[PDB]
Amino acid sequence: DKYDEASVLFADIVGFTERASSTAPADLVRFLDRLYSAFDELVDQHGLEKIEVSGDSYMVVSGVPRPRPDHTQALADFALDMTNVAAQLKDPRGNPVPLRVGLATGPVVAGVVGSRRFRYCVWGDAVNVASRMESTDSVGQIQVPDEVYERLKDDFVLRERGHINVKGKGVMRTWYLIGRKVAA
Repeated sequence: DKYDEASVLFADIVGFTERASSTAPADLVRFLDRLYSAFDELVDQHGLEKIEVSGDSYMVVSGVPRPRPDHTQALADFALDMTNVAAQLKDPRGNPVPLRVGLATGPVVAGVVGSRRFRYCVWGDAVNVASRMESTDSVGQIQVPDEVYERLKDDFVLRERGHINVKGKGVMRTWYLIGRKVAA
């Protein structure tokens, strides 16, 4: 188990049988599941692996066993394909893209609990603050914090958002949104 520092990504769609659908066993909850089935296949690129998942939530940490200096930049470009890929599939059945993505970085510790329960999990200060970014997101874009905003090395475009309302942190902080990666 290690402590150090790592970046974490959190993702979840609000358009998962909650809008105005009647709920059907056929076609429904199968085309959306086919989208997420394309994300795990596209995983093979860098040091990334799926950790925790209760229901329809999807979160990936960069704190994999083998850590790289550019762990913050590994998810920064990965979040650009999260929206790009989930945009080609439209026909048949017209569905919008209300996908909400939230980023965060900081101290991350490995779980791995012996006996009593078969699980590896992931916990830390960063993992806790990566969820609130998702739950409280407008339009349907990626929400980046100040921490990740400091790790860009003049290679990423970020736009200021502002402040909202929080209960966990208490004091609100300036948030940003990643548009595209700077490539000369």
